[PDB]
Amino acid sequence: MVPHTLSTLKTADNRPASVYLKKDKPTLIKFWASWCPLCLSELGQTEKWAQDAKFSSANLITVASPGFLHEKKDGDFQKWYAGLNYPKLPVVTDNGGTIAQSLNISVYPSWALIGKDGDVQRIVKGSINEAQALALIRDPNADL
Repeated sequence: MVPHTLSTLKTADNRPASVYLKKDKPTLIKFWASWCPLCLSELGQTEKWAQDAKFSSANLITVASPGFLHEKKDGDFQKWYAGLNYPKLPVVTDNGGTIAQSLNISVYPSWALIGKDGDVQRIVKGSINEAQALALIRDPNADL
């Protein structure tokens, strides 16, 4: 109903990741890493999806884990990600992978849909495509 913790999270733009979410629409959390080809090369893709008019029905944002798994350390990842030409890319920082570990995300990329109520909806261990996302949201039982 009101995940205070989810809002406590911060983005790479030193802003509240909560503002990127909506308690009236389902959000989509995608975990990635600078050491991921299928992710780094998919940066732009996600940057557009979160802006896709069709995605307006379901919020879409990513999440990074600085100092976890094999990601850069805090401070650096930000200065490095700020040069990817993606100033409009929603990325929630996780000092130590708090969210990832909480959702059991060891494989990247990854996804996680959260109903408007703020409850879990689905969790995928990979990187879906355009149309894939459309159908994934259009139906509650569309892929897991």
